[PDB]
Amino acid sequence: ACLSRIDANLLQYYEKPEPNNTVDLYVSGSEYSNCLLLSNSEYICYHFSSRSTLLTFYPLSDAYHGKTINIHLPNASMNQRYTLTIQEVEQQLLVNVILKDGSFLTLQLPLSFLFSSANTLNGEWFHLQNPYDFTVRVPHFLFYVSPQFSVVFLEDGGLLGLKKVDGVHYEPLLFNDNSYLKSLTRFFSRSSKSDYDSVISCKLFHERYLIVLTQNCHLKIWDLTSFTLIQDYDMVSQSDSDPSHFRKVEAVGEYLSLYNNTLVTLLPLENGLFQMGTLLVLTYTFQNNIPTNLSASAIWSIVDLVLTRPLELNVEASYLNLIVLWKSGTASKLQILNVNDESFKNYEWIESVNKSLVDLQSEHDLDIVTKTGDVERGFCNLKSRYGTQIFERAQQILSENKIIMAHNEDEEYLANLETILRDVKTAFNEASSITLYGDEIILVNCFQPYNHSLYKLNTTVENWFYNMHSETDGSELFKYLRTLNGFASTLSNDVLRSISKKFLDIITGELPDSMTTVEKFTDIFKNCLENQFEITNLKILFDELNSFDIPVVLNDLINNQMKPGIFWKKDFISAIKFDGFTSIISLESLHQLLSIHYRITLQVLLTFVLFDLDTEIFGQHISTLLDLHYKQFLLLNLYRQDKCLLAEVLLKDSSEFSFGVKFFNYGQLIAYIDSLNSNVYNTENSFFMTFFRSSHKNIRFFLENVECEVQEFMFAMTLFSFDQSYEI
Repeated sequence: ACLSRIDANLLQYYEKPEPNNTVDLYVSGSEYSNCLLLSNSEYICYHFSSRSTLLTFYPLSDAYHGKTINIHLPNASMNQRYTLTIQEVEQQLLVNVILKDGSFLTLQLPLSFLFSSANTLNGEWFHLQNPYDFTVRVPHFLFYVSPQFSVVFLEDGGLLGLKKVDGVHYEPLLFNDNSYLKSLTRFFSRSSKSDYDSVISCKLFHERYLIVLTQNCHLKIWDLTSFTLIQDYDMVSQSDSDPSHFRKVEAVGEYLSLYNNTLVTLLPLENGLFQMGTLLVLTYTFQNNIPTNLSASAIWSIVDLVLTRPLELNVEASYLNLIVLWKSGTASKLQILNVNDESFKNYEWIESVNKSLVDLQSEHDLDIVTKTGDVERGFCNLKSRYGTQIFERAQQILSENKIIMAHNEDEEYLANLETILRDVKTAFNEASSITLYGDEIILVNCFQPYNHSLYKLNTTVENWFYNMHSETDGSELFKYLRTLNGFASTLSNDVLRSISKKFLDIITGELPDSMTTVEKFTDIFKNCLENQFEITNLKILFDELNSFDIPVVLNDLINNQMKPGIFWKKDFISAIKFDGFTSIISLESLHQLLSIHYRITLQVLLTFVLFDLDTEIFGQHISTLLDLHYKQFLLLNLYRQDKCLLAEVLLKDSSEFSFGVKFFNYGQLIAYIDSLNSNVYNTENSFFMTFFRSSHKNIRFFLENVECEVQEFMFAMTLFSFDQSYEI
């Protein structure tokens, strides 16, 4: 797994789970969603509701303050989003929709209006029209070709053309079709409800050629200059012709995408065949069938795929990259197929983590930082973790099902909240489509508006974290970390927390500066670790530990991997305007990085308290580690205490980047996150304490912690906002 999941709820920083500026247009979103890039470098998001009666638009980078527009439809489209198109013509979002009754609706939404303050729209923003009689021959798939031309596909198998004459009116330009004549055979009827070989996927090539995939996996190719069938390939007769079962595709889906002149097709054989040939003159020419790597019966469905230029992966041998998004219920799966050479015979499947760190930690009880105790403490914890949209949706689902909080301390209630919050989140996050943000950034758009998931290329350390129980090989540092985790994972959360606390105490002076390091470690051991682990695992750890050249591995970990770089500014595109998307993606990414750092740092420190490692030789490292652990803890604490505030103080930290950042590739993003890491490990503390004062409970830990004349007064005013305060 070379990628990780960063979840972004665009409204997370704000209390209102809905933008104040919402406008409802009416014509006389949890079933489809996508992003589209416009002339102004902005991304517009859209959602088509469950019923296909509501279309919703909102600006990716300004979801809260920007305008979301709800367009209400008189009736549903004939066949969901498959009978809907959206393209930017000339400074306008042109939206066409064949509705159930047969009407062909046109929407014209000025680009200005999408980014304006206005709650009104002038002029003819919609046109109804009846060009063909769809009562007899029902269509199911609408494909945009040009501002004036686009074709319609029918359930019975026929294609209709639709040519725009003036600006509004459309007329049927029919294609020659003799496919129907197979009716003459005893094996097909015109009247039969089966037998239809309708189009399930379609792409436009070089403006002229229209490549269609049928339910029987035929690739037919139509020349729009001729309006004639040029090609007809049977995709299946190439590989092992299974007489047992080829699943004729029973719905429109994303079964092919082309890049330059290459073309991948998804054929169903246990839901596992990516054919890919080349187009050239028109001729399609096979190269190879690349199966899938999927088990647990193979019960994943394609959501979206996107063939594109290669990524920066751990294998330089690359020619093309296919991004693939599977789904199985509300669980998703993102993979990248890397093809090595121009022969499509050498390739490699690259997997990713399909749950975010925050979620994994919550599921697997690996969260040491989140404050425990009170029932309302858990309330703040969950509220802050999930965001208002989800938290309130969950509290909505509770009262509907008649689950009502008995008293302040109803633990039986909170228990229920945990589950509903998790489910609501999971639902909201159901995957719908892929967007290539920037040049190469893999973005997934979810069923619930304002919910997106970015898939982020892992750094070295992140790869180690996300592949402990895997990496066959690995460097010395990896093996070392794996063995440290091998021991630390046997300890319980309470023990680990008490140890973390003690490491804070060394910095705070609660473990007096008067003590020697050996004495503080002895204190820690006796109070926290003695009798709290299996001696067998200690022996295992000691043995494994003796294979490593510790000073070298620790050197590489501290001075290369974890302690980030001095920058001479390495182009983190300065944002002119606040970009809420990059803001939350940055903060979540930072949080993942520092959480991983935290766990590593704590495991190493642990090894320093357990074994007789010369407290003088490693004195530097130990103090660096205790310095780093501490900073880690602080940040992570602030993160779950008040994300909005953390973001605000962390972006008003960098002067030239006060408003935010833009990143168009994975290198720029990684470099920015690292940059913030540097900020954390190195003026910040003061700016943030100041902004804060102008998170009450945390600053106690962090006025006992982070304070250790100025710190004294801070402790006073903080402890006042009483005996301790007055005394100090």
